[PDB]
Amino acid sequence: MRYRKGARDTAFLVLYRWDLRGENPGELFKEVVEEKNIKNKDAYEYAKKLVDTAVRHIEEIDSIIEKHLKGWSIDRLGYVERNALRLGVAELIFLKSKEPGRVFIDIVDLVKKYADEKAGKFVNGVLSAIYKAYITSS
Amino acid sequence: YRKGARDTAFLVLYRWDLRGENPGELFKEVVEEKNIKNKDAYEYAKKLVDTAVRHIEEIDSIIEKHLKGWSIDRLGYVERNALRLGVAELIFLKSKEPGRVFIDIVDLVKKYADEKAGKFVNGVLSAIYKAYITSS
Amino acid sequence: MRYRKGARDTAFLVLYRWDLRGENPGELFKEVVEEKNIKNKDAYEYAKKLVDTAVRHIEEIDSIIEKHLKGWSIDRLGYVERNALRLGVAELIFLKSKEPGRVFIDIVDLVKKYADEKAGKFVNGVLSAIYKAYITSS
Amino acid sequence: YRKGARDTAFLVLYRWDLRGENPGELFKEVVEEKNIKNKDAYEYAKKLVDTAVRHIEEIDSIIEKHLKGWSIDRLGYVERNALRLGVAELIFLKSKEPGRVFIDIVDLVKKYADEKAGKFVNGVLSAIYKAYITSS
Amino acid sequence: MRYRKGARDTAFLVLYRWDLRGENPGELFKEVVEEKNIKNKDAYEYAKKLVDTAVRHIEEIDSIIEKHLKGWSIDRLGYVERNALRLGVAELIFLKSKEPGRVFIDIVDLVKKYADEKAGKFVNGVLSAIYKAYITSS
Amino acid sequence: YRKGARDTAFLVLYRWDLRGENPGELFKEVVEEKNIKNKDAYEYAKKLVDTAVRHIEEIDSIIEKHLKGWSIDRLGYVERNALRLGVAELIFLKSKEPGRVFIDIVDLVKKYADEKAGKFVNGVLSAIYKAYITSS
Amino acid sequence: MRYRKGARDTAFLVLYRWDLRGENPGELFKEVVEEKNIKNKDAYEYAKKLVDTAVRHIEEIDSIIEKHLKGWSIDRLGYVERNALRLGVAELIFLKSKEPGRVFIDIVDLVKKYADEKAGKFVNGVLSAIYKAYITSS
Amino acid sequence: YRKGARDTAFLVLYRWDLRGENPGELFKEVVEEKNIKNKDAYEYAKKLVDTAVRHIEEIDSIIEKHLKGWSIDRLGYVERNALRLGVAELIFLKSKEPGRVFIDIVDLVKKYADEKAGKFVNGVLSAIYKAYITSS
RNA sequence: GGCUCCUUGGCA
RNA sequence: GGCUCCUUGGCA
RNA sequence: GGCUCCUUGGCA
RNA sequence: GGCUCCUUGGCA
RNA sequence: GGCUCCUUGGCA
RNA sequence: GGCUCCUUGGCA
RNA sequence: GGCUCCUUGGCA
RNA sequence: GGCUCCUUGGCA
RNA sequence: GGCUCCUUGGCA
RNA sequence: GGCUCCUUGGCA
RNA sequence: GGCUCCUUGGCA
RNA sequence: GGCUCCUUGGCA
RNA sequence: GGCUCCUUGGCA
RNA sequence: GGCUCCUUGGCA
RNA sequence: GGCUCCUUGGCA
RNA sequence: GGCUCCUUGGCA
RNA sequence: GGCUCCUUGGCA
RNA sequence: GGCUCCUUGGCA
RNA sequence: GGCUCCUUGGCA
RNA sequence: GGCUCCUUGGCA
Repeated sequence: MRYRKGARDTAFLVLYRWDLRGENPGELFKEVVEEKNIKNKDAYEYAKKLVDTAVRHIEEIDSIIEKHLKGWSIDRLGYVERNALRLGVAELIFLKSKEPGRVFIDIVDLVKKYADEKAGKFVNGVLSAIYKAYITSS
Repeated sequence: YRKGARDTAFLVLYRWDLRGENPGELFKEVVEEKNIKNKDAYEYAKKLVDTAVRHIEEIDSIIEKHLKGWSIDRLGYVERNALRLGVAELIFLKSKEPGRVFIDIVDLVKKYADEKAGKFVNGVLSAIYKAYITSS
Repeated sequence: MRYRKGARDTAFLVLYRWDLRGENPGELFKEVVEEKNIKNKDAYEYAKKLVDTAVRHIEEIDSIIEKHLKGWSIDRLGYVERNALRLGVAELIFLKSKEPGRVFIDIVDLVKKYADEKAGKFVNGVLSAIYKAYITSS
Repeated sequence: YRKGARDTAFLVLYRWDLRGENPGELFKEVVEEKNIKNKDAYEYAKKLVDTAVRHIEEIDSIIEKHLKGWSIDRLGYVERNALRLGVAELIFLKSKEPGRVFIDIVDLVKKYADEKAGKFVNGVLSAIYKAYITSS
Repeated sequence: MRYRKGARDTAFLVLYRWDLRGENPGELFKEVVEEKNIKNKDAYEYAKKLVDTAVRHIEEIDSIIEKHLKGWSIDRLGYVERNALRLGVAELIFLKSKEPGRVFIDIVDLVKKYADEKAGKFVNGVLSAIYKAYITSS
Repeated sequence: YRKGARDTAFLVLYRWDLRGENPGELFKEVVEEKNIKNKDAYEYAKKLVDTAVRHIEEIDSIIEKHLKGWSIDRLGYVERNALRLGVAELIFLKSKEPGRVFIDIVDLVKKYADEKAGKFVNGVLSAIYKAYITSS
Repeated sequence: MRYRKGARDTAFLVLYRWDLRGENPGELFKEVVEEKNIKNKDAYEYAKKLVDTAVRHIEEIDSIIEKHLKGWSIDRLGYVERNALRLGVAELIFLKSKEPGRVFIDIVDLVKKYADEKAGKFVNGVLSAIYKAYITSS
Repeated sequence: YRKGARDTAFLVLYRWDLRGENPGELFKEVVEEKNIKNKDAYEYAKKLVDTAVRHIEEIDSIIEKHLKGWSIDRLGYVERNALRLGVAELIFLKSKEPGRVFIDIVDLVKKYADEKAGKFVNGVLSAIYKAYITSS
């Protein structure tokens, strides 16, 4: 239902700081949850599942997105762009979201919010290409 | 352009006193998070953090002297680090705009804590500066 | 025999419309006969005799029923109640029906049919009182 | 509650066009015969009859125009009077429920005459209304 | 017959206000009857009998319901819940309703209406337990 | 959130002027009956009732002055108490949203009585407020 | 949008030096652009179009302004006044500016800046008369 | 009034050495651009330019001698022409205010180029003048 | 050198 | 060593 | 970037 | 979204 | 909802 | 038509 | 007879 | 009527 | 109308 | 305009 | 001193 | 000080 | 002292 | 909570 | 509940 | 020969 | 055909 | 799509 | 954005 | 920018 957006925001913060600060994912999860004053169970558990599905499988995801960068190493992107793409790939593919378009909207929203419009368009294009590659992979 | 630099430096010093890691990496992190564009803000904030880190023990002594008997370790991270930054710029960088420094610092205190801590930091800073004037 | 009920129905319609519409009794008789598709001679002639015995003697009848209304003017009743009482008095008294109870049953039936149950009980009571007054001159 | 009112009004108009007496007395007669209980049915039917009687000649003209050349006097009493009522309510009372008016009227035609007259009255009424739409 | 529901509603209002406002039961009965525009005799008299059977016997009833609250004092419930339970016990037990299920339906309906769903479920459970205790008192 | 508070206060004042019991208990009763959830509505309505009860005689005087010669005791409970509440909030609480107060009050009058009383209360309230503007 | 003022300044320099130094318009354009450190494309192209529209049509313009000098030969004016009037006529008439008043403000500003107040008033009056003559063909 | 005349003359000589056109026309252009009002400034600057143009080759020789082996064609236009003007006024016009000439010239060098060229021109000019003193 | 001041050059 | 006003030019 | 005025759309 | 409002309903 | 009075269907 | 119910319709 | 909620539409 | 979010262009 | 900004000059 | 530090003038 | 016309700073 | 204004800090 | 827009978070 | 769209049932 | 309707009845 | 009411079922 | 009450889940 | 709401921030 | 009250600047 | 002053600079 509705908790999904908040869960995605939390997960994005956790991944962003995990990449940037190199701190433990669980500890950063505690930090983000405490500072955001998260209470409701669904959002908490969904965010935890998102973060866990992002951390486990991280390299597979990195490879997946690095395939669509046209030979460009993933460190050549922005922190926001990169991590948001990671979360997006995790949710869309690894958890097989039944609401792909919704995930697109929310993710792109997060990218616009934390970075800017152009980053949003970039992430949108890349992730769209990735999902187009995924859906017809079967 | 100095205000944002002061906010930066404050956050960096805060994370240093909290986590305990290397100030440079923390600086990189804070800079990355707030998206610092302007060059002067970067340079300035960096100079602030460096100045604070080099003189840190002397700064702590100067602050503790005006704490009215308190141990500096017992202050809140916000008050303590804001006082650190304030003393750093006012004394060791010899800021030619002390009033503005007081402004920015106290405002920072009121942002990340209650105004109750704001007037306190203002008072301690005032005492420290008044002592610094008659020092030399 | 059997034609009596139909004759009574026809006569009742004729009287009801005579009182209500103020139209000529003979013309209304033609109307009712034509619209009911009456054919059989006995019913036709019996209905005609009923209507004629109702029209001639009408005021005498009105007085008779008005005696049993306990001072109440006859216009204070319903059209159905009034006219049915008129027909009933005509048949019972003026033609001296040899089948009084039968006339009662049929008349009360007509009253229930064209108005309602309570009107039927009312007409029944009134007409019964009238006939009780009529039979004992002895 | 409108249906019974329409049946009432139809019977009244019919007896008016037939006998030729005063519409009010006829209305009283019809009301007495069918035993009208509800107030709204009475009021409504009365308004219908009044509206029809006031505008009667104009109504006859409007109807006759769509008769395809026929004289309105040559129509059956049922068809003619039902058309009268229909035109009265649809046009002069500006009914906001035209479809329902068509329904009730045509049904009335099918009750007191064959459906053969029903489709006819439906057609004439449809033509009249379609003309009324583009009138103003 | 049908007047029972209305009677129960009236009685419930009277009890609710009797408990809340502390005003005289008869006066409040007059108030509720006047404001609801109650006319029909059966509803009036039935409501009066319900209220009277509720007021007289009130403490006995209170004890009865307080037995099933598992040691919980009756003032710990809501006004609606409490008073509706009082009326329910009065009707089911003291007047020995021959239509227990009907009383259940109507009472629970009143509880849902004046409070909420959960209050309805609560009252339902409690009253059901009470009636289960009553029927096998034989 | 103010509207429900005004309805509350109105009902409370009404029951006070009617029964004559203690306003606090009546307030508890009304609050219990309407199931007030929100805190601000409770607090507000309570402040309204208190303000009205404290200043009640002065309020009655102010209202009676604009009644055009009538005795305030001769007004309907609805009109009288609604005027009481209106004057209380508009004058003694110095409401910064007078138009909205007029709205809510007049609406309350139209709910528990005819609109005929509504325009009247609106007029009296308008006169009172216009007088209050030029008072100080 | 905003580039217009800068374009007008550049054009004015080019015309002033074209009249004074007699050097090639394109070369002087290169000089002014290089020395002003002009980069943004809109300003560059707009200035180029202004200069080109001034050079081509130059004699027509000269005649136009010479009509409003009341028989006075155009060489009797100042360099600033003359050339600014040329640019003004070019922009207002030949390019048909949709922002005439704006052009007036900027041109008069340039005249005040490079010469003095009185020159500004003079140019203002003359150019205003010219535009008044231009706008009314009917 | 001499300073502006020197700036004028410098610009004129510069444009001469750059473009290669006739010094008189260039003088007219520069005078027109800077809006020279005062008569003495005009006359003076004109005398400076004329004196420089007449003696130009001798001036170039004198300058080149003190260049420490450099070709005069390899100097920046600013340094070269400022030196030209300086030598012209100091030597051929026999200025009675040499210090002031040094001032104005060096300042002109610092305006249209970096001070790095300023000290250089000052040095060369000093050498040239010191040589001129012992010449006769 | 004890007063009131003014113009002005270089310079952190 | 720190500013004021303003001009031109580059971008949010 | 911030404020504000229209204007072409999709709106709440 | 959201007030006044001339009009027709829907649910209870 | 609540209130006033009358039908229909079906079950005893 | 003695009398209970279920589901609906219309109604001041 | 009197309420709660809500939809469409006519006008500012 | 008042309030407002975006979007296509042009302004203070 | 404003503000910041990457550059270069005139005035105090 | 302030201002740090060396100057040059010159007025009552 | 006197005379002709233009700046700068600061105060209303 | 009589006009047109702009930037901006603290504050109920 | 009363708002606008928006972000996050808790619930109907 | 309000509107609305499907969907699994019991329905009127 | 509730219209059209191809079909079979029931009651009167 | 023609009406009132009502049940089941075929189709939108 | 149109209207509608609840209920199991998923949406704007 | 909306509204209210228990919390905390950015913009005007 | 409004706004109460003390300010600082600065433009024609 | 309406208009008064104070102190200076340059100038036929």
